[PDB]
Amino acid sequence: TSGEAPNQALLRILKETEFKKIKVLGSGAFGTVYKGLWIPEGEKVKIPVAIKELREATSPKANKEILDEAYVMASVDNPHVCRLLGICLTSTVQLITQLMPFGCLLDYVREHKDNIGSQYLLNWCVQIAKGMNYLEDRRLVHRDLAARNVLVKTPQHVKITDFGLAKLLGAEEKEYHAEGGKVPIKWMALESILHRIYTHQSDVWSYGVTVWELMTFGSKPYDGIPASEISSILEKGERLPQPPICTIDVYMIMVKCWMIDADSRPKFRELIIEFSKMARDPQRYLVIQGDDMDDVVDADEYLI
Ligand SMILES: COc1cc2ncnc3c2cc1OCCOCCOCCOc1ccc(Cl)cc1N3
Repeated sequence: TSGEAPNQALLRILKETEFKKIKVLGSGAFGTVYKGLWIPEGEKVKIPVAIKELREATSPKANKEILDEAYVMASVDNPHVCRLLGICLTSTVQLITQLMPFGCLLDYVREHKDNIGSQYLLNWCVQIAKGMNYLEDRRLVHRDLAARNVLVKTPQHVKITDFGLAKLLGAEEKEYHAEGGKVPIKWMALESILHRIYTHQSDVWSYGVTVWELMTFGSKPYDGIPASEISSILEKGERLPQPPICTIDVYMIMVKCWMIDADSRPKFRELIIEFSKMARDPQRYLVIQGDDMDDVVDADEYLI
């Protein structure tokens, strides 16, 4: 191959018979996420799943985006990345993925802030750095890393999801150039705002904002600031403030992800090392007051 490696991920087409929706987890304008049970026919297993369905197939552009997402989700495999189990084509395109029962990490930290200690926070930081580093290996720029897009399998185990903006860099490319469409401005590197240039180092900036979300127990970045005003305030030198529980050691890691020169920001592989060292003595780096279901198989244990 004159360039990249053949993507031999498998795309599993699942029968609608094989799974049963249980509850709505959430509805948007473009569709709904359900929780359900998948039961591969020949297997004596029931697998808890989230089922993400496009509301109405009457939007070829939409069907094209959700299939782009499924391509990406089908091609990743890492303990800290959400992988696609299969798709269902019935009338509405449905993505089937492993159910992450505690939901997204942003709502988790807001709901349980009075019971979240430094060990958890720094461990999450390690696990997200691991997921992102693995995506960097796969030459994949996420473009929407945020605490809303980290899911909670258990309080000890989180994974990166929402690959709807993710782009695959080529072997001869280093940057992605996008063209319109709503983008999460308050998580975007300055180069992404100004020139719509995206890089793994652009993702590192987003990682900085995501850590800041966690350390503030789900605070909104630049709360009350118009998204249009963000470009200018970031040029002037302004950054997110030091969260109360953060030592200078941790806040300085966050600030380095927000260096204007993108190459002098940390590598995800370095963020793994630094937070892992910190997670080894958590109270030195965060200061927090008070520190039939018989055939059910989690998806991480169903491997075909
Ligand atoms: C317990 O609540 C939930 C558990 C889930 N477990 C697995 N997957 C979920 C889940 C969604 C849940 O609540 C909906 C709110 O989510 C917050 C935003 O989500 C970002 C992206 O999420 C996805 C992206 C692609 C696919 Cl195929 C599926 C999901 N969603």
